[PDB]
Amino acid sequence: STGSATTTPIDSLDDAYITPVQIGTPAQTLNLDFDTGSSDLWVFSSETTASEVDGQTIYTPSKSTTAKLLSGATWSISYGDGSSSSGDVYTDTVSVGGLTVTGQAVESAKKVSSSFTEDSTIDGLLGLAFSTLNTVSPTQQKTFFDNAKASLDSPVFTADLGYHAPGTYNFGFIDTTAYTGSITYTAVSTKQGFWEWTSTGYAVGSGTFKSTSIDGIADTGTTLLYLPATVVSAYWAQVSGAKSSSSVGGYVFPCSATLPSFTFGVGSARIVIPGDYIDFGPISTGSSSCFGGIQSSAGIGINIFGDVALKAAFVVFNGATTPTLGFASK
Repeated sequence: STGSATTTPIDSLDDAYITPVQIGTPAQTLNLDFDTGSSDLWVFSSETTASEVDGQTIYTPSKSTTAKLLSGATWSISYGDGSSSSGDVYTDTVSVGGLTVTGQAVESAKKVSSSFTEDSTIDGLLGLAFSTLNTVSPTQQKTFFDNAKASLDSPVFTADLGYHAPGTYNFGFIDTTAYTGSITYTAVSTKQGFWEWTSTGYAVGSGTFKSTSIDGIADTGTTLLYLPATVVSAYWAQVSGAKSSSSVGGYVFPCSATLPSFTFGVGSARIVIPGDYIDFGPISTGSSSCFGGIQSSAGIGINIFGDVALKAAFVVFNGATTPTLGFASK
């Protein structure tokens, strides 16, 4: 089997991407944030505290003939940005882009933090990291990809995120028309439950490539590119007036700037992030200070190849017995 679904930016900055997902019978379509940095499929629901719902579409298990309470199971998750959610669990039928999983754990939110409430466009998350990170207790549950895997033509999914445009998540096949040149594959460590890999270096603009190992995670659920302070300082030093602002929470730059590209290494291959992808616009409405799309990972504890990096590539998440990651230009 295969699936193919379009993913759409939630706003003009590509802060996140939503993908329609069919849950239950008859189908209830929710727009979920596909997140390769976590492993829970959770939704706003009829059980979510009413004051914490503001415009989201909810899953109502009582209206699904295929929903079953997973008795005794609860979940609770906290994300890198400080947001969180928690609740109980149903199993139900879940379909993405024509690919159907029966008996998928659908984690129903009883509580969500402010960031989720305030984002009316995201109806929940669909985790695509390794199932070892799944938070369901006392019986850990599998991700949608893990459940689908054996039925897929090939045990892979691909992320093809757009810059200020829709893109695609495919399951079970590699669309050879969606990228240019060849795909370069690189080793993955699953030790921390992430799609963790080691970049071979970087360049700033038209500068020379610096060969250096940068361990980090491919994370579709993180907006920005978070890299070591050394690398990030080297990037922003090429932008007149750029500075790190503790008051704002990272590097800012004059909105009048033309940003240089940033290149990262995948083996002997190179992925170029155009300068425009690194512009996250005014820090507040009407400001002439703009927020940078490359930020320091210092104090996160991990480097994160978030959407800024991933949207510059066609990315293969190969979930074969020995998983790997592939990157192609596009």
